[PDB]
Amino acid sequence: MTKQEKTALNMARFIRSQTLTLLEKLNELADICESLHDHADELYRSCLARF
Amino acid sequence: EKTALNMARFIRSQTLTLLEKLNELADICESLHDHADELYRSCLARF
Amino acid sequence: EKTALNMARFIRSQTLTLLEKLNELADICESLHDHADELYRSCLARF
Amino acid sequence: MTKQEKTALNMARFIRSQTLTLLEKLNELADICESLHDHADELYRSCLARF
Repeated sequence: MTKQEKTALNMARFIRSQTLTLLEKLNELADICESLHDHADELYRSCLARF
Repeated sequence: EKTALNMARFIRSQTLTLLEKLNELADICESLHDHADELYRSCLARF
Repeated sequence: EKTALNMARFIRSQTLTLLEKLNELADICESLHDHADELYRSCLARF
Repeated sequence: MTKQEKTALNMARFIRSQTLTLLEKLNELADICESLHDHADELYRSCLARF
């Protein structure tokens, strides 16, 4: 294993593992976004009922 | 009073746009993951 | 061996695309925030 | 404060507060993305040096 070979390996492994983290973090953003949408919808329908 | 209702509708439609953009980010992320994984395996094979 | 290098270049360019898309999500988020804040204030004023 | 008025208020306040959370969560994703980019760049330059 040359220096460049090992580095390429470290880099690919880290990226493989960090993309799973990013995906999981996206799941969390989607949950917030959906809750924001449901609140926005109740907000709109409350405003419609007012005016 | 007509504008508070136009504002609420606008916020509702922007959250729909958010959702769509997140799904496109997620597609890019899984593609990156799949390529990272392929490259890793074929590196772990050769070295 | 020519394809491991084409793969690495592709992963690098996809992370640049990721960054750009995140900035566009962030623009949408701050806009949503600014409208949410305006609506809140003008509601807290009227009621 | 009518029922619809209060709801509109709750909804707008929650959305105001949740958008700050989303923004902060985006800051975290950007940090991961930049680290992914730096690793991808080292990966590429390591591969160039190899081949």
